[PDB]
Amino acid sequence: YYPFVRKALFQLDPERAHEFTFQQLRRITGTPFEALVRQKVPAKPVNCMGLTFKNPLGLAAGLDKDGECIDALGAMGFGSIEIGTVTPRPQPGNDKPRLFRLVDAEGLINRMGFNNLGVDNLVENVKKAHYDGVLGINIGKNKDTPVEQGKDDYLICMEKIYAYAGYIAINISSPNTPGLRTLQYGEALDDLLTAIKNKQNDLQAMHHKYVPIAVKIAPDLSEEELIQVADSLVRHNIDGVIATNTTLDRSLVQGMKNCDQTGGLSGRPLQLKSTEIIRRLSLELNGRLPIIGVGGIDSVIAAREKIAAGASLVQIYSGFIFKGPPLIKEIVTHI
Amino acid sequence: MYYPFVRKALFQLDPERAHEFTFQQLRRITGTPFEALVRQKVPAKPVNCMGLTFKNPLGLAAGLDKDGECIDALGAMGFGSIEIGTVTPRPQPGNDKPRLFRLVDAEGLINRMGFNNLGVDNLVENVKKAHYDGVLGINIGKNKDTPVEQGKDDYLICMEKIYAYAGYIAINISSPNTPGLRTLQYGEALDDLLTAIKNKQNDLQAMHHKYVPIAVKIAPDLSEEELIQVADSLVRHNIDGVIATNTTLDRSLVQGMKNCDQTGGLSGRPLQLKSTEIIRRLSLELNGRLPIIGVGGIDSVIAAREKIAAGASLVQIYSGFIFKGPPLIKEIVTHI
Ligand SMILES: Cc1cc2nc3c(=O)[nH]c(=O)nc-3n(C[C@H](O)[C@H](O)[C@H](O)COP(=O)(O)O)c2cc1C
Ligand SMILES: CCCCCC/C=C/Cc1[nH]c2ccccc2c(=O)c1C
Ligand SMILES: CCCCCC/C=C/Cc1[nH]c2ccccc2c(=O)c1C
Ligand SMILES: O=C(O)c1cc(=O)[nH]c(=O)[nH]1
Ligand SMILES: O=C(O)c1cc(=O)[nH]c(=O)[nH]1
Repeated sequence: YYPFVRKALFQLDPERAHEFTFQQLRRITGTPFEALVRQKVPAKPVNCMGLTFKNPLGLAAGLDKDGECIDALGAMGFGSIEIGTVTPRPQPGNDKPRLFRLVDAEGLINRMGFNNLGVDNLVENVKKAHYDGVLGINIGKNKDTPVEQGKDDYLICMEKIYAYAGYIAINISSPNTPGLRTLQYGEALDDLLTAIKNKQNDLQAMHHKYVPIAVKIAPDLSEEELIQVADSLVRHNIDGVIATNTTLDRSLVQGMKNCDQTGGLSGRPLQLKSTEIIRRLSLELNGRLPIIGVGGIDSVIAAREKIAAGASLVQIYSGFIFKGPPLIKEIVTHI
Repeated sequence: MYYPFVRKALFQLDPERAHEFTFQQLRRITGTPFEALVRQKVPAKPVNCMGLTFKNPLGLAAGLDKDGECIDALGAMGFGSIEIGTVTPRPQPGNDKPRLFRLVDAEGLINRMGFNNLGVDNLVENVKKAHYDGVLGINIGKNKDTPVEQGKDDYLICMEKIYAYAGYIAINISSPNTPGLRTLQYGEALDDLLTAIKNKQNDLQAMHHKYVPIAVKIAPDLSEEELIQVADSLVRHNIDGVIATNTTLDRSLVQGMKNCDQTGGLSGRPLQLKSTEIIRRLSLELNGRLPIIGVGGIDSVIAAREKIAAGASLVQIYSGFIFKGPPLIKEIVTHI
């Protein structure tokens, strides 16, 4: 029963509880000791972006920033695991405390700031993994890098991970990297997607391997902004879109502790917004490219809601914290 | 006391029997020191709606206590309002068993009860014995054999017998389980029914010297045009509120799941999203002119807040109560 584990883990600070949880998972990942966390789940393959996904449920990015527990996490059922976000150089991200739990809303607020050990380190961890699901590597801009030259940060990363990644996630949706979201808009975006799509072709010829590229978008786009983003992805033949990241919105959590904290809200208070975004995106993309729906998913029905709204795959993070491994099994089994 | 264990035990019984067994025990501990086995202390959150003052914004939706047999016990659990019914003028047995089905992985239900109830006179006798300090809703409908074009008579008969005792009156024209009933939601039929109902209200107010507000409970399967029509009629006829929404014929979210093809109304989590869309569109068309009670897949604080954001002034639960227990009454009332 996870509810008893969660009471205990919740007595610890959000980030401290994470550090502790992963300390443990790191001592067992890729060893027979992952029997402690293994959960059998039905096969439920899905073709998406030219890959076969073991099953439609994925671990959204942010949990295993550095790719330390891929094997252990896969043992829990995930048909895909998105590691990252990594950056070319390591950085510690924003200042603690930067992670807060809205328990009664089953949501999380975070201004982490791309806290990662960098891309070289991630690649070394990924070489130790033996995960038969699809591995996505999420990549981002270094804080100090000027947003005008952010492409350089993304292309460096692509070169080092291309040979080890199932799919690559372009993160331009973090509200905790100053100015980063602007990379979703206008000519900035068009500029970046051309860099990326060019490197991809290069790297395909270099490595003789086909790797899809997916852009992760924020949920706080306007209707016009979303129309422009959808048009852009289609025009640059981006293989997929991850919708969505965390939100600056707070309309559903007023009067709750840590409501006023700065950062991105996730979990149940993002569920509806995230579904709306996907539905409008689906209507715009009209089947021209797949959507990976993440945002507030915390039950079979909610997962299926994102499927009905247009998504070909779903990803979980906050609901994984609040409902634990059992959610993995519910969803894969019944989606 | 811990609900998930209570739930596991009760789910060993078929849904109708689980309910009957539960209600038998509630009835048995009403008026005893074992009434505290269920009493819950919840924060007061007073809201004015339809000219009444609700303890809190959370009501028990109609269907759980069809005959008003457990008002006191259900009230002890913390509901701000209790909607009993649906009742019909004459008693009637409803549709044939099996008629009620759990979708446990969906945290949903399907039902085709067909207004199984002892009749409006039996209920007023129960209501007289009740001691509930919250707002008492009373939900009325058409007897099966009564013709659809004459259905209003059955509603009016009921209003006459319940006016003295109702806190508000709910008009059920949204059951998918009584043939043709949902057609009273359309055109000249809605218009005619609302006229007769509002004129009865006027005669009854004059005869009892008090105004009992009337809310119409609509279905979630209306289209956009039908919903605008429903809004417009409710306003022009000065109906005091709308309760949105009842069960849905939709099954798109429960495909591939045991019982998903059983005929009837789907409720619980697979209805939350649609019930919210309805409320939002209804709210735009009503533009604050009359209040909306929000029922439909509410199973958590955020789900409740989502309905409020969509335009509802109050909310009700049924399925979520079954699946999550009184902890949900407390959670919502506390953080809504
Ligand atoms: C078994 C059952 C019986 C119901 N009976 C009635 C009823 O008699 N009158 C009514 O207006 N609604 C009735 N309903 C609808 C509920 O009041 C409620 O509107 C609906 O289930 C949606 O809310 P929910 O998702 O919380 O269950 C019934 C629902 C169920 C599941
Ligand atoms: C029992 C198997 C462990 C599965 C991992 C789920 C729990 C992780 C610990 C954890 N991480 C977090 C990560 C990010 C934000 C909040 C938390 C948080 O509040 C807790 C308690
Ligand atoms: C905590 C004490 C009372 C709690 C009330 C919640 C349970 C009510 C009994 C009940 N009704 C139902 C009504 C309709 C459909 C299914 C059920 C069902 O499966 C169960 C178990
Ligand atoms: O670490 C972060 O602030 C962050 C990154 C990202 O892509 N999304 C998010 O909600 N937070
Ligand atoms: O008891 C019933 O069949 C019934 C009545 C009603 O008004 N709504 C519903 O979904 N069922």
